[PDB]
Amino acid sequence: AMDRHKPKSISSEIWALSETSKEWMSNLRPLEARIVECIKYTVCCHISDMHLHNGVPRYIVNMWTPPEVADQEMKRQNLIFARPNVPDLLDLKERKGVYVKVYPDNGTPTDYQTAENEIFVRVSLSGQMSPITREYLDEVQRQDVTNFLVTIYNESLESNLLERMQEL
Repeated sequence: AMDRHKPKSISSEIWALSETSKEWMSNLRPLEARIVECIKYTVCCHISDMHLHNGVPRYIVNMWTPPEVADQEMKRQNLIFARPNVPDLLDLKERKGVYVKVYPDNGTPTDYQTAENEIFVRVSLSGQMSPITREYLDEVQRQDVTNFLVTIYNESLESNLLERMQEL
């Protein structure tokens, strides 16, 4: 139904997959929230894309999977966490749970305390990365994530979309 509103920079399949999520639907600004949620997903895909550890994908992406499935994954890997929300990714190399946060943001996100087995990737819409994020992500990951963010940021400046997302 909202298809006319999909940014060019979001893939059709990610946009379609986002219909399985009630999160953006619960927001008072649902289109803006849906775009941000798709940005978050896309960032998870760039972090994980073709990155291997011991010959197989380094990461398990839990975002947009059922929490009971993510729990199966966490139990099978013995990577267990105690937040209400499950990590967005499991990093099987570092043995960490990864949470991704997107800041509609002129500015660089600030790092705040996490548990020892957690990493919080914190990125702005304008392509900025928190200090802990920049250190955690490798050069290829930083490039892939930032090039995507800058692409959608620059698309959003061509309409009222960036301003609207800043109104989240």
